[PDB]
Amino acid sequence: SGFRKMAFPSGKVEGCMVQVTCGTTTLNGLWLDDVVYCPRHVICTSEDMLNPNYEDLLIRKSNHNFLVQAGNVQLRVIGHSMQNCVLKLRVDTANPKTPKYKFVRIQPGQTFSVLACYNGSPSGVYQCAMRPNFTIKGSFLNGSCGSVGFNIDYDCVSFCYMHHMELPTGVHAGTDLEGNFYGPFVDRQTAQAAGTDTTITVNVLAWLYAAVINGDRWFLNRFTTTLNDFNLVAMKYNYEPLTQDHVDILGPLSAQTGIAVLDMCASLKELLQNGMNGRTILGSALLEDEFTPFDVVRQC
Amino acid sequence: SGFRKMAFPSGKVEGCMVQVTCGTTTLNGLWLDDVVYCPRHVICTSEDMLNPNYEDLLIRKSNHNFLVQAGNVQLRVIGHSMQNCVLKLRVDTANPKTPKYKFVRIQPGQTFSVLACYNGSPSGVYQCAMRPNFTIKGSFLNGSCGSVGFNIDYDCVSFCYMHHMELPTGVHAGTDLEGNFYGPFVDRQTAQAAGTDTTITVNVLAWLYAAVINGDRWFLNRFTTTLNDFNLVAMKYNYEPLTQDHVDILGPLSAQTGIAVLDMCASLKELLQNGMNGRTILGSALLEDEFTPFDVVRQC
Repeated sequence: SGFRKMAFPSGKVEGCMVQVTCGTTTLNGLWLDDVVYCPRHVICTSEDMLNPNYEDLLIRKSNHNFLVQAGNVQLRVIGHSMQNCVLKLRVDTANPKTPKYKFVRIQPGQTFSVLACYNGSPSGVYQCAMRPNFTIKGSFLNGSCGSVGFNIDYDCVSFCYMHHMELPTGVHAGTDLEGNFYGPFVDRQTAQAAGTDTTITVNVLAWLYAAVINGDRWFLNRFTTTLNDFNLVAMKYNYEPLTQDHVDILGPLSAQTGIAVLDMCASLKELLQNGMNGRTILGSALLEDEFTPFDVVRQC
Repeated sequence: SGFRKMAFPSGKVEGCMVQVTCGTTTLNGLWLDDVVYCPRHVICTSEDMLNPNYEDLLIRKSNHNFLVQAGNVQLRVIGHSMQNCVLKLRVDTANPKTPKYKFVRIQPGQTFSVLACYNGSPSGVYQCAMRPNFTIKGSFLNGSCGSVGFNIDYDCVSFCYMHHMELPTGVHAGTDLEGNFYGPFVDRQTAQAAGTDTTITVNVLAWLYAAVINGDRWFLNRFTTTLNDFNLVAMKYNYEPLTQDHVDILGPLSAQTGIAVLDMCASLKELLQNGMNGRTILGSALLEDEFTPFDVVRQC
């Protein structure tokens, strides 16, 4: 028992992280087979970032303008291509530690593990969720660009995020591994800001089920509610709408605990209306929304 | 920026985890050089656990009574020894992926990363702190015994924890890697329970500094306090005493932010006395005490 925000073991990803330098900019790259993936803004100067034309900037680079370092061994770049906001650097050596992998784009509300790296060297691993406004609340310092987010399934690493930038609110924005941004963000200097966010309701319910599985039951009640009547109170507190699909996904957790989904919804409605009253749930004094139903079943 | 509960990259430890079976019990072992370390209760039946004499139980075992599996490759056990509450199984093959490592015992209040494994297979990684009452609030299911806790320094893995048992409150107890329990717990079935816990004050102050470094300043005030006057209010709320050593350790964080330690203490005193008033600090609605001063400097 116990419930922790838990990341996937990172070893399979650590063996893919390399250092990529272009000019005076150094950041992280992902080395899979004979390709290294990194943010395309590695080719940019601070002056370019104001209004870059990446097609123009890249046609002016040579293979030798990219220094790739895998620990000690330097990787010879034998070609380069742009794919949306990611650069693909073909190197003359296939990474001998390439795991079985896939590039998967995730949905707002789903979680992934982030391996934060600097100069190609992994520093830490932590779990995040893709927010409804397509930002992530990560922990990233200067030099973290190119760090990746991933899930693991059996032996297969599903890469879903590459880090590109920090927004003015301190939240983070990036792309999938095909180079396509999450959300309406761009890799240039603009006034862009995160939109208004909402709470991931299905995740809050999953986490309340985790609490029950762990013997935390004080927030339960005998009342129930309809899906409609719940969603009227959800909207009022900036919660995402709950759908029948979400109810169905919560089925297994409902079965294991014997608490119907709309019964749990009645508990959540009271928690929203009365607050927590100096009590905690699974060690937190607020309603946690960065655990998916899968995360709960996996840990419990 | 951003602040997350962040574990060390686990790859170096994943390569050391193996499966150890004795009789009908299966759990995890740590494979370093030609030795596999695991909880000695692996040799126990449920009847033995009531009042085991481990010296007697082990003299009755042979090398062939221990099945060690490193992924597929089975490890031939060529000798065994007991070291306190850990069993040491000499195997005929030295782990080719043995990292540079040390066995270090930690203090209450310090943190470490836990690699939770099952059947020798890593499942997740998360950060924990050693509580003042020598328990940890982990996330462990049946079969997690033998999972290890560690810190990483440069290239050196400092192992500090092996998981042995769950206490009735759902918290966890284990040993250092020399087999010596943290706290007054034993590896047999008794009425043992965690003692009363306290909050790690120096860590709360470190985390308030993390908040300031990240632009969260609402809890600050212009008031100050003496160490003595702080510690009178600390005791009242079940906080550990703050010492001049703790003030000195917080020096760098005080310098980076320009906020004196006893100034931060005045803010903490007001937070304890008035509560948080529906506001959050670094995304939490309670005072977080599982980040050391080192953890803050490392992430910030």
